[PDB]
Amino acid sequence: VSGSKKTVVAFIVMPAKNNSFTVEALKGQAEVRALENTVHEVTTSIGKRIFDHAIRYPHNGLTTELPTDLGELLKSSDKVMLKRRILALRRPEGQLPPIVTHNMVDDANDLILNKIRQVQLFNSPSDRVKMIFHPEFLNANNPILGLDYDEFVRGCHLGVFPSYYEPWGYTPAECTVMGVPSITTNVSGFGSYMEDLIETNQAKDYGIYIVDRRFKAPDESVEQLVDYMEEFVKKTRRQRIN
Amino acid sequence: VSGSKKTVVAFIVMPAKNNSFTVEALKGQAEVRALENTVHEVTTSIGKRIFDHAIRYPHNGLTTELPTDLGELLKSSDKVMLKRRILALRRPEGQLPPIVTHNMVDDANDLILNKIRQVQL
Amino acid sequence: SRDLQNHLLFETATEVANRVGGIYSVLKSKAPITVAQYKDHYHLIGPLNKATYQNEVDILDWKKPEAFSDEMRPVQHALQTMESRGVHFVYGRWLIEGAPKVILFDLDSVRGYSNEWKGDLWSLVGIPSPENDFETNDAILLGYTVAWFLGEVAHLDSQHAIVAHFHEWLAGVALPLCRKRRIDVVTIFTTHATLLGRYLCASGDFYNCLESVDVDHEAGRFGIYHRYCIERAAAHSADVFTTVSQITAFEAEHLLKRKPDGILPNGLNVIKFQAFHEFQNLHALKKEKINDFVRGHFHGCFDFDLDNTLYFFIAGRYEYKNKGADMFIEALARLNYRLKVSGSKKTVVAFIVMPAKNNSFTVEALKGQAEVRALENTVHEVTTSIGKRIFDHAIRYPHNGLTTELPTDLGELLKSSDKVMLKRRILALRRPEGQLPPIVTHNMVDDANDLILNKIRQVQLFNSPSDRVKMIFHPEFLNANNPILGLDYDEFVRGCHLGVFPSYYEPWGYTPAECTVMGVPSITTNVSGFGSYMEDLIETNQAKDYGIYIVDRRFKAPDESVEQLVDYMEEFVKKTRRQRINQRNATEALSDLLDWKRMGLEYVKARQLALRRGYPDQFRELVGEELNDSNMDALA
Ligand SMILES: O=c1ccn([C@@H]2O[C@H](COP(=O)(O)O)[C@@H](O)[C@H]2O)c(=O)[nH]1
Ligand SMILES: O=c1ccn([C@@H]2O[C@H](COP(=O)(O)O)[C@@H](O)[C@H]2O)c(=O)[nH]1
Ligand SMILES: O=P(O)(O)OC[C@H]1O[C@H](O)[C@H](O)[C@@H](O)[C@@H]1O
Ligand SMILES: [Ba+2]
Ligand SMILES: [Ba+2]
Repeated sequence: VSGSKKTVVAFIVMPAKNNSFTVEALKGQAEVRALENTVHEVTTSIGKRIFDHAIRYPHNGLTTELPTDLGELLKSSDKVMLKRRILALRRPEGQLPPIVTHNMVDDANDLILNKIRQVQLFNSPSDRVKMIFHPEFLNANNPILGLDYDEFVRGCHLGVFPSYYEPWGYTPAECTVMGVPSITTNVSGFGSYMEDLIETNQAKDYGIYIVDRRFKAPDESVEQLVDYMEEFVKKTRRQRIN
Repeated sequence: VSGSKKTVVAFIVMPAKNNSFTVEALKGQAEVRALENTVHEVTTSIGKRIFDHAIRYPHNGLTTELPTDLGELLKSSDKVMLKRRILALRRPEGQLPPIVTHNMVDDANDLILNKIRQVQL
Repeated sequence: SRDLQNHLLFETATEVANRVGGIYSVLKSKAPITVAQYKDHYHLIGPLNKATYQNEVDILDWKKPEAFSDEMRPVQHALQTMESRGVHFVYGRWLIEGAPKVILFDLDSVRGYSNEWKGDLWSLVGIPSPENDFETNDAILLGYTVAWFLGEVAHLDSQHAIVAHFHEWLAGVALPLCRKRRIDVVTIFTTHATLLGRYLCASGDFYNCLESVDVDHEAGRFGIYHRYCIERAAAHSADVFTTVSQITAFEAEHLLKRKPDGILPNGLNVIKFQAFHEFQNLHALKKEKINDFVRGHFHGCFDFDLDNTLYFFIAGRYEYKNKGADMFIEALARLNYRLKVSGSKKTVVAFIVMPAKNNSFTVEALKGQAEVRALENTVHEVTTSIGKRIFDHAIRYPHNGLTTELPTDLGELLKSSDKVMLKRRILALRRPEGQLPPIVTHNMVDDANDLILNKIRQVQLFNSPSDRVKMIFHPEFLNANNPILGLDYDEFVRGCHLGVFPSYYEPWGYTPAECTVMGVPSITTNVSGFGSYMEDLIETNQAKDYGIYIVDRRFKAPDESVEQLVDYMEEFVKKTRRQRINQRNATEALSDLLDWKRMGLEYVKARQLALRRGYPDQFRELVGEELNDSNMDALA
């Protein structure tokens, strides 16, 4: 609606019975690797040629200090192999970037997945919000995403843990310690404790977003949460950092 | 005379009383390295740019699979560096490259030099 | 009659399309901030540099009807009025950020009028002019051409109120001509130094007795009377009179005999970062390169640990006394004793970057960095063999009788070949018995007579292993094209820890100012332009926590100044990394105060107090009343 150019990848890290990773997410990553490797070879070839031109100038009728036409740097067998890499990257007609990383055991009756489909966030070029459900605890040995949970946390921009029953919740707290801003509910123990210690409108400048899940309807809550989420998506880099 | 395009570089490795390498020769090799290195910083940016184009095509309106204008790959901050490198390499007006890599002790009497000098190589 | 709101601005100095001094860079960085306000109401004026202007100036067609708008037509007519006299001049734009619009008068197309004007000044003001002085002649020619210009515009344009800013005694010839000819513009004069101030400091006690010096006797003593006259006139003839700093403002009152209305401090075009803390990361990176250099320079004499070494620099024009190298080298010799006495575990490399007559780097320097490269390469070759071997052990375990997960014994990873080449490498580093890491990186034209090398010798700093203070003198401006320390000056400064500029005559000095902007702490003096300005904005014990150390060179014996400087250096050395980091963040905060985006409001207060004295009523009409007259700070 607002015509925003931002995007939001949104991750779900929760353990669910599974048979390890999908051959799609594994093959995918491997194919992106092959491309980088190839880009390295091709930039090495460029380097030789850039460098040679640079050394030989002005001699042998070179008129410019630098190459000016990309055909001097990029060649036949270069473009040939590079395209092969782009080819093996492209996915089947109208096939769309999954919402699971793993082969679920009971994908049919899975609440998270069933909810996503019900909301129809299937990751389409037009969707400004993407969904990736990782049904496994994060460990830096996992072949598609080699991060330990906490490392990942450091990497993310915002932590959304809109709880109903959560007597403390280390999750939003850990998050706060790694200096990541979080959305938590006033019915979560942590959220409760933080709601008290600072005035509520202030706590938004401290990345502590408390949603009212108590003195508000289960559809006023959801709106307050989007009021938060969308406020965050408005912030600049300068603002995100500070 | 035969208008050959070939070249012979001819070494003479024979000990003689010297004062180590000339500041020349030494500068020489260092300036060529600053180029070598910079050209690697650059190729690396280019690497990013090729990779990004290659990753997203056909989307965002990339009609060619690979970049086509050199300009898509080479920013002026790149150019400006490589241009500085190339200036550092430029010999003074009319100074040809040296017949010797050392400060000789008795340069004016050296049998070999005086001989190269005589045949004007 | 004339509108003070929509008003024009005309800035004039010598240093316009040509770099002739410190003035050049002030105007250059200021354009961005001024053009953003005036847009095309702002015009700069200077002499046409026949040689180098072809590069600097974006030459434009001033004849077009599009070349201006409607309200900016008075210029169009007044420019052709000069072409209707045969006066050649180049118009267009300066190829710098903010793209300011320039009028650069060719003084060749006005040369014949000299003998008429040279006498005219001798009768109108009373200024003698020996014509051997290529420079005073070129100043008069400018003064008059500019007056002949500004007079013809104040007549043509009657809507805008016109303001004329003049920088230095060279471009201030036209200022008494704005008084006696009584043109209807407002004039400001800014002097960046005093002609007397320079010459008096060349031999000598300046700051204690310039209250009691005969202004007329000294100018004739140095043969700089004919020059001093144009400066003296210019200071009084102008509505507003200003220097760049407090300490200069004080000396201009006694040597140019008039109190300044205020201060126009030298701001900078501060480059800013998305991340505030990028400057911290930047340091990290640059320091790594200084290290790279330092290893090369102490090769085979490497006893100290870098992760516990503090770079210190001095830098700028070679003016041994004025810049205070003498105090820097003295103090350093002292600090070295202290550190030895106090049994400190720290070291201090102290660079000195001042251009001197040299025949380029020494074979030593080169070989040094050449060898450290070869080591580095061989090391790298060795570690991939190791890598091959660690990896294989990793992937084989527990098979083939590997009891441990990883290798346990180095002999598994290092082989004979690896050990041999490494050892050969280290031998290349190792230096002749009792040779010491040099105090200099270049072959000097006159090493015996060099002042800096004398001093370093006299205090016996030779980078002996037992000295806590080492000294390197790089007698040449930095530059990323360097073989040995390939950095641009600014990149160096970031990478440092403490700039140390104990000046004795410095009207301003951007050297410590740039320093702070990059987030590096600096020692300076209460007699420095910037130094005095800084002891003004902060309480002194407060200022130390902002990385600004001010040495009193004004109410103290030179020896005590020296001792106080040692103190600051000692105070700093003792800091922990946490503390050093914090204080660097602190000093960066100060950055904004030295920005044109703030030092530039002072050029606003100076401009409006010129629009206060020139048309005293129309301003009293516009604001509602008249405000205090005798100050720049009293007006706003
Ligand atoms: O991939 C993960 C995700 C979470 N946790 C940890 O497991 C706990 C689960 O959160 P909760 O169920 O206690 O809220 C948290 O404290 C968090 O630190 C992990 O070790 N790995
Ligand atoms: O290696 C250097 C040292 C200084 N400077 C610059 O030259 C000027 C000399 O200092 P000063 O004499 O103007 O104080 C300073 O503005 C400084 O930025 C350089 O460009 N390179
Ligand atoms: O040079 P020093 O004062 O020891 O500063 C050392 C510090 O430099 C910067 O702040 C870097 O970002 C830090 O990683 C490093 O610890
Ligand atoms: Ba305006
Ligand atoms: Ba004060």
